[PDB]
Amino acid sequence: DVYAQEKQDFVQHFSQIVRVLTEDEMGHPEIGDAIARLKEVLEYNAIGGKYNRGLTVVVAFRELVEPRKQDADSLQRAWTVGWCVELLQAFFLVADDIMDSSLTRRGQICWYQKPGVGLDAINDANLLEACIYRLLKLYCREQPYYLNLIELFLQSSYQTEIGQTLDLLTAPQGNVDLVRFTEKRYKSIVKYKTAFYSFYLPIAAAMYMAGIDGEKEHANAKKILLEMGEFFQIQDDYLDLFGDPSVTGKIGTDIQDNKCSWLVVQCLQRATPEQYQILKENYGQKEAEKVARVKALYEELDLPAVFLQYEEDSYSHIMALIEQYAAPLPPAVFLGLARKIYK
Amino acid sequence: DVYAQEKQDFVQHFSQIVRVLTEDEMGHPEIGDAIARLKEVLEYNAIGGKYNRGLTVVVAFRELVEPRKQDADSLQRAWTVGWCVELLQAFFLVADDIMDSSLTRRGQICWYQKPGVGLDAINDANLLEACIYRLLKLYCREQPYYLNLIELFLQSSYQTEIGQTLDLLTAPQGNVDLVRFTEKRYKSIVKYKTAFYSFYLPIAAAMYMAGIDGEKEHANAKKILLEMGEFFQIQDDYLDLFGDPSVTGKIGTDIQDNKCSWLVVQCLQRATPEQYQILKENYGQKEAEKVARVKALYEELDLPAVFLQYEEDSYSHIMALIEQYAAPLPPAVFLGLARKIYK
Ligand SMILES: O=C(O)Cc1c(C(=O)O)[nH]c2c(Cl)cc(Cl)cc12
Ligand SMILES: O=C(O)Cc1c(C(=O)O)[nH]c2c(Cl)cc(Cl)cc12
Ligand SMILES: O=C(O)Cc1c(C(=O)O)[nH]c2c(Cl)cc(Cl)cc12
Ligand SMILES: O=C(O)Cc1c(C(=O)O)[nH]c2c(Cl)cc(Cl)cc12
Repeated sequence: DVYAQEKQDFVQHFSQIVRVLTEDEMGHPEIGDAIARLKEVLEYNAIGGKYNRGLTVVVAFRELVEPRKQDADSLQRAWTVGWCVELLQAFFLVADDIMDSSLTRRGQICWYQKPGVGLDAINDANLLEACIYRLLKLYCREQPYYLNLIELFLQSSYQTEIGQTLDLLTAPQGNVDLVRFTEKRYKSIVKYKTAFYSFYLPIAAAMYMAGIDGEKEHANAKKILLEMGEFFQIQDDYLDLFGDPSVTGKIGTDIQDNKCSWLVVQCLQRATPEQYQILKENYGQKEAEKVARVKALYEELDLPAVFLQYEEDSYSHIMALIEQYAAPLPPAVFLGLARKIYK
Repeated sequence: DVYAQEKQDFVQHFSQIVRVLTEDEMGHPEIGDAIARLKEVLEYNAIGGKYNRGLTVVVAFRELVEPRKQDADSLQRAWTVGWCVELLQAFFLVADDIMDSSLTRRGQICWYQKPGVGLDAINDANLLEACIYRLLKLYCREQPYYLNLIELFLQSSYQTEIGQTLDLLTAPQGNVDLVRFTEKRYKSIVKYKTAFYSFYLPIAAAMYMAGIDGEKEHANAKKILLEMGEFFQIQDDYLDLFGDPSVTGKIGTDIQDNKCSWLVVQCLQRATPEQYQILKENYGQKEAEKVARVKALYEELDLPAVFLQYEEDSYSHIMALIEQYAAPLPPAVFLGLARKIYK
């Protein structure tokens, strides 16, 4: 839709992004070799995903700014900020794949898993983060929302990191203590680790660029966006298992990874002492035979029906939030995103 | 001296720092467990060093600001910014110890080497970095140099990271290609990886807080400070081997670590085809028998005498730089630091 058509101008802008970032070496050939490594890090990790978060910034910017103030310069900045979001994303993914010892990402081998990279990816990840601020300075240094965007990107990083800490404490590599897999802990992890930077950040960035720096307007948008983010992750957890790999384009590994999935949280709320024991001896195992056992326990608890019920109640709640907190912003900004998330 | 006496008020301020950072959880008990982990990360990694960089900020601030504008509030901010520098330092050390697989740091076991930590330290390191900006916001949000400090900390991180990339490309874990151990590469690594954040950052921060935001004044201070930083690292490399472990409080491991030391760079410039071969078969080995062989080759090339000559020429050059670029700043600011570095 609005994404598929705008996606072209976005992905194609990457070339200028990479150029602008790897062009400070012109004045300092001494770090040329480092800049070449940086370019390789950018091309490998910032490219290959769906660019939903970055596109949201562009899309939201056009709906929040009058068609006359949408000069080529303003649009170039919108694309850049959208790419900054993707760079923040790349920063998290590269670091996260190392921390949980992942093998692949976006279909390809994890950056750190490439021969000659390994733990050096920790520094590569840090450089991705730094590029964010280099771009903001280069393209928005003179804009009146400059400081607001810097603070937004910083806060988003902190929240994500705080959420990552929480997740690491909740599901320690090895320990399958299902006791900490509570609903309040799950919602808190989703809020900090995913919702803030995935759904609030993009619209907030667009809002600031549109001149909407009101602290109240941001609180209202955030109210709506964090709820959308929570549903998004809950749906993602559901589809991870009960989803169709040919449609989703991915195979479920949440159970095997001992993840604090929404499904496992629900299963723990709707389970008899014996059912619990069944989960403890099958959760976090590679053996498909054990995995199928967990999935079997989920269906029996009618989780797929529970999710269906939650999805309808969730949608209603989002429409109410939009109808109540959208203004003075165009409801479409939120409706467009919602429609995209809810299947 | 000015450090030993001021060091008390600095280290003692840490308690407030930790308190202020782990107090946002009061409004969000949901992340309490994460905040507890953050506190543990701070206490373990930001404490235990010499605090030279952070103290430099405090020391330089008092010499750049009139005794009347040194109210309790201004001094508290100076201490905080000095701690932000230490936090940036902690961020680099934690990440660097993982990347080069170090065992100990500041006498104690490396954070990531502690049971239950491991690669999670990558996120811990990122949180240290984030605390920097949380503190600046909390203490300097209203100050007119707020944006300048944010940009300074960001640029310093980028430079350090770019310098880290260079170092990683120069001495790949395993590859002992002595061909890339050139003087120009060594100086470039020192400049980016160490000098900028170690010697320019601290005084620059003080300068901005004192209202000295002149782009020319910063370029002049940087001119002096990067030269001091280069000598510092060259001296550090020299002492790493020819230093007295009881006085330095550390044992040399540069040769064993295949580091791009200043000594090895000099040895490569003053060596016969046969001497080179001797270095290639003994550099980067744990065997003390091989290490002693390298050290033996250094003395024979009279490197200790070369360093002595360089140290005197270096000192003269620094005094000339100070006499030429210090103004309008108090020469003492630079003289004090220099005296501290040159033994
Ligand atoms: O891109 C992703 O990581 C997941 C994802 C999907 C999706 O998987 O269809 N869709 C998204 C939308 Cl509409 C918005 C945002 Cl902010 C993220 C996503
Ligand atoms: O679990 C992991 O982190 C490693 C891993 C990845 C992957 O990393 O892409 N993919 C997996 C799949 Cl499809 C199935 C199983 Cl049973 C394990 C994995
Ligand atoms: O603290 C360190 O890492 C090394 C170090 C030493 C020293 O080792 O004596 N002295 C320093 C001085 Cl005076 C200034 C700065 Cl900025 C760093 C150092
Ligand atoms: O080289 C390393 O990175 C590990 C290491 C550390 C350390 O990590 O503290 N310290 C060492 C010493 Cl004192 C001697 C040797 Cl032969 C190796 C090491």
